[PDB]
Amino acid sequence: EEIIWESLSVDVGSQGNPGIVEYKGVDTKTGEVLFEREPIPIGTNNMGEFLAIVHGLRYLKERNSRKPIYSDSQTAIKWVKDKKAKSTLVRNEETALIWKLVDEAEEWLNTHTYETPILKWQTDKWGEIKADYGRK
RNA sequence: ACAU
DNA sequence: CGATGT
Ligand SMILES: [K+]
Ligand SMILES: [K+]
Ligand SMILES: [K+]
Ligand SMILES: [Mg+2]
Ligand SMILES: [Mg+2]
Repeated sequence: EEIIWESLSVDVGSQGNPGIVEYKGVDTKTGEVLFEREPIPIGTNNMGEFLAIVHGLRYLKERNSRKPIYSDSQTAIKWVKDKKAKSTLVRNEETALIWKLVDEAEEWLNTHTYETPILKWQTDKWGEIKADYGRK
């Protein structure tokens, strides 16, 4: 319908999928970058999208902000709602870091509360989410 | 099919 | 063209 401009938008970026994963959050209205995660050597698109949302929740909670979060990822929105990231990525030495971060994000969801609405960014109607990396 |  | 997900 109408974009809620008073919001936080998040997105993953990658080099390969699976591959190097990063993410960032921006002010939807202005494009100001509010947070960025240092690249993680191996992860998936969906793990990164999940981590981005959870980080947004933690960022907004620490700041006493009731703004919603936009994500373009149907998968990650569902994983956050379920508090469970149902990733197929093998757990081995190479993927230990991304799985550690995912496990820690689930743990945070299971021990904290929030009212933040997590909303689907309607890419087909609005174009790319404002946190996008411009790599496609 | 749809969403990345 | 390849991949990750519901
Ligand atoms: K997109
Ligand atoms: K991109
Ligand atoms: K598919
Ligand atoms: Mg995205
Ligand atoms: Mg993007």
